[PDB]
Amino acid sequence: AGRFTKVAAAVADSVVTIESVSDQEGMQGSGVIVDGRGYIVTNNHVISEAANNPSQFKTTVVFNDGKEVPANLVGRDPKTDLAVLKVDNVDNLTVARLGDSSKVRVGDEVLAVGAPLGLRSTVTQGIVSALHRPVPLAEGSDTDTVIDAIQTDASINHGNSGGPLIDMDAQVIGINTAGLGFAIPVNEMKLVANSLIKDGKIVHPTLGISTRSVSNASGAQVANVKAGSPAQKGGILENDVIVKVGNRAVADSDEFVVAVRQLAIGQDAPIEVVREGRHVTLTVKPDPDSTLEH
Amino acid sequence: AGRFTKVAAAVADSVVTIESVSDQEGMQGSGVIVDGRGYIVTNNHVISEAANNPSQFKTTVVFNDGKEVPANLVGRDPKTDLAVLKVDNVDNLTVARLGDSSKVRVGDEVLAVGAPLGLRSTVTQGIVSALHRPVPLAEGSDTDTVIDAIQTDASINHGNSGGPLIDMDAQVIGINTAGLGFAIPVNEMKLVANSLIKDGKIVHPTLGISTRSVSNASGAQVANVKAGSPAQKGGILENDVIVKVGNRAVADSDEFVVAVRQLAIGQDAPIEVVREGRHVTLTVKPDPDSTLEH
Amino acid sequence: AGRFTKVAAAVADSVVTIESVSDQEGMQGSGVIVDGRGYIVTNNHVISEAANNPSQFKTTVVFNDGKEVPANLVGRDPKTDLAVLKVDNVDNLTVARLGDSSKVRVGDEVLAVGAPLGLRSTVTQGIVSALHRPVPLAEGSDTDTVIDAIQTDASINHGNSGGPLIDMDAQVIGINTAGLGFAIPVNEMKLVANSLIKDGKIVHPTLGISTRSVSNASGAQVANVKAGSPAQKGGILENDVIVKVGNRAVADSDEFVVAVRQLAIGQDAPIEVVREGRHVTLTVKPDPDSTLEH
Repeated sequence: AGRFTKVAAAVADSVVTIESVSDQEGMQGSGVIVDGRGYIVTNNHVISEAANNPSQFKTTVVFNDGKEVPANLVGRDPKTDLAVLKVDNVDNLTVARLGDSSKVRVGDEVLAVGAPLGLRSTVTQGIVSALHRPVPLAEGSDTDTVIDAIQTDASINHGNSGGPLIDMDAQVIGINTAGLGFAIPVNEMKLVANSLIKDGKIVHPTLGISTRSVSNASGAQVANVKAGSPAQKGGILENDVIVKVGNRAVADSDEFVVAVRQLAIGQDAPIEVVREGRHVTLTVKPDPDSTLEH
Repeated sequence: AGRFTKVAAAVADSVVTIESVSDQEGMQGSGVIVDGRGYIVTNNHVISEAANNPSQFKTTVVFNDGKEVPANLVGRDPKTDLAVLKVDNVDNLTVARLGDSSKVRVGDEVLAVGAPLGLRSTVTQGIVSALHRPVPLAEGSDTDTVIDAIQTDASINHGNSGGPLIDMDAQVIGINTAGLGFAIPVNEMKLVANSLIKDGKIVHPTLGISTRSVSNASGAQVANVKAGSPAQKGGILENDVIVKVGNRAVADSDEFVVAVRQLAIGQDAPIEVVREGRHVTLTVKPDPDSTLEH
Repeated sequence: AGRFTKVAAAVADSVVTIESVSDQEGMQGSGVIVDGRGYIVTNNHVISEAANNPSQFKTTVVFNDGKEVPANLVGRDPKTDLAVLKVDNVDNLTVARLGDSSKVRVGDEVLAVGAPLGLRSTVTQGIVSALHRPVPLAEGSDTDTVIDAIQTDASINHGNSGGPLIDMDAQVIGINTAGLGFAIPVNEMKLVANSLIKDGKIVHPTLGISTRSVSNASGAQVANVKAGSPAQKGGILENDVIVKVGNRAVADSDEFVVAVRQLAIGQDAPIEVVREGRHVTLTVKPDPDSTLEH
C-alpha cells in the first residue's frame, strides 16, 4: 500500500458526508467525527443555509459504511467558519485522532481528506505552505470573516471542504475550508468546538472598528469607529493606522481582525497607532460580541 | 535518481507525440504505445479534427528518439474520448506496461506523463483523488460525453493530454484527458481499444433519454424521451426522476449517462423512477447506438 | 522532521524578503543570498518599479532572523527577469548553496521556497515538469521577454516569486518567477548575475526581428524587419518562416526569442528560412542590444 494510501484509508472511517436537503435544494460537505458520543465538526458554510432555515432543511450524516443517520446542529461559528453536529446513539464510531497544529511545520506533507462517499469528494496531497496565515473567508446571511489558517498547496475544494487536513501520523491538524488552500488549525478548532459543545455558542471580542489595509505607515487604517464602542472609549480615531493590537503586529486589515480575536474580553489592551504621522499608543477594553452569551 | 525521475524515464520510450497538420492548422497531443505491432492509444479530442477532415489533415508520430513516422487512424470513440492510431513496420518499439485500474486506490501516487518531445509537454505528479468519478467532457463536431474517470490532483493539461497516467510500478492505469485532473481508467481503455483495433468502432447502448440533474427525489430527471426509443417502450416519462439504472444508483445526469453505458445491449434492465412522488420501477431493453456496427 | 520540512528549514536562512516602499506603494518579493559579501538575487519584476523611480522608492531586506537592512540595486535584466541587490557589511550571512540546473531531470522533486517572513509567503512542492521550456513573461515600463524556464507543478505565486527553486540536496536550481509554474535556471542565473555584479548590466544579442508563431512551414514568421538591422544586412524578409537560429530549431516565436539570445554577439550565424515555400539559409551577425555597454 502506498504511503499516502495507508494514511487516507486509516482515517476514512472518521470522515463523514454531511447533507442538507430541502424541497428544492440539497447541500453537501464533509465532516469529522471528533467525539465518540456522536460529535462531528464541519465548517460553518457547509451547514449555513440549513441553520438559517431549520424549518425547511434536513441534515444527515453518511458514514464510511454507508449508514445514514439524522444529525442535529450543536452550534456554529461563522467567525472561524466552524460548526458542530450531533448524531445520537450511533455505536462503534471511529473517532478521529487529533493532532497539535502548533507542532506543524512548513514543508510537512499533508492530505486534505474528503468524505469517502460524498458526491464529488476528493482526497488531495501537498505540503504546509504557510502557518498563521490570515485569510478572508466569504455564506448566505452570515458575515465574512478572517482566520489564521494553515496554508497548503494540497487542493481545498468542494469535495474535501469540512473534512480534515491530515498529517503523516493520520492525525487531524486542521479542518479544510474551500469557502492555495486553507485549513482552520486544529488547536483553534479544539477551542471553538469545546465551547460549541458546551454552550452552543462561542463568544469573540469586539472593538467596534472597521479597517482597510494600508502599505507605504503600513497596517490597518481605521475606516469607521462605532459610537459607544471600546474604540470610542479608548480614543481611536478615523484615518488612524493600527500597527499593533495587543502583542501582535498588524500587517493589514486581515491580521487586524485576527489580532482582535486573540485579545482578552473585558481586559485592558494596548493599541499602537500612527496618527497624522505620530506614534500614539491607546488603551482599549474589548467587548463580547454576544453580550447575553457572556 | 529521484523516485519520480526513475518512473518517468522508464516510460518515456513508450510515450509519443501525435501531430495533426493541415494547410493552416497544426495540432498536437500525447499518445501511448500499447501494442508492439504499432498500436498507439490517445484520446479522441487530440485527433478529432483530423478524423473529421481526413482529406486536409496529416497525422504523424514522433517517438522518444525523435523518429517521425506516419500514423493512420484505426478507430475512435468520442463517448469515452479514446482513439487508436497505427504506425506500420516500426521496429524495436517499447510497449507500455499496462496496469489494472481496479487495483488503484485513493492516495496512490501517480505521474501524468506527457510526450517527451512535445511542443509544451508536461510531466505532473500527484495522487489519486477519486475513483469511478463521472465527469462531463466537452471537440469540434463530436458530441459531449461523460466517463467514470480516475480523478487526480496531478495537473492534466494540453502537455500531457493523451499520455498515460502512471503508477509507481511504471504501469499505465489511465489515459490523461485535458479536454482537478481526470484520466480514462486503463481497464475501460483496454476494452474500448480491443474493439477499435478489431472493428474500427465501439458500440455503446442507448435508451433515447435526455436528463437533467435534480437534488432535493434526487437523481437524473428526464427532460425528453425519444419517440420509438427503448424508453418509449419501457414506459419512462418526462419529469421522471431516474434514481437507479440497472445495478447502479444514479446521483445525477452525469452518473446516468455512465450508468446507461454499463448496461447490456438488447437485454432487459430495470429503471427505478420517482414519478409525481411515487416509486415506479420500469423495464427497458437498450438499443445499440450504432445499429449497422452491431 | 519531514523530508521536505528538513529541506525547507535548511535553506530558510538563505532566503530573504525584499520590500520596495514609497509614499503610496509598498512592494514585496523574495530573494536569495548568493554571495557572502551581501549579494542577493531576485527577479526583475519584484524591484521593477523601484529601479525605474529610485527617487521615490526605498528597498530593504528582511532576513530570516527578522533583521531589516537597506539594500541597493547592483543591476537588473528584464530580458531574463533577474536582478542583483547588495547589502553592505552584514555579517554571518548564510549563503545559498547553488546547484547545476543542467543536471536537473524531469520528475525531480523540488520546493519553490518563499521568503520565510514575507507578508503572504508560500513554500510549495512538486516536480520538474519540463526543461528548456520557453515561456513569455509580462512589469511597468520594462518590455516583455521569453526565457528557457524550468517548468514545475509546484505552485509559483506572489509568495515565492524571486525565491529559489530548491532540489532535494537543498541546492538552488532556479529562481522562481510568478510574473504551471516557471523558474529561471540557476546556470543562466549564475551567468546573468556574474555580469550584473561586475558591470551592473548584461548585454544580449539582437537581430532587429519581430516574429509571430506559425504552425501548419512551421516556426516563427517574420512580422517586421528593422531598417539597418543585422537582419537587414543578412537578407531576411517579411513573411519568412524562421525554422532554425544557429544550432537551434525554432518551434515558434517564443523559441525564436530564446534562440537569438544563445547566439554569439558580433559573429556570423546561420538562419534557416522557408520563403514562399523555398528553403533559404541566411547569414546574420548579431548586434549587442546595448552598444555602449559592449
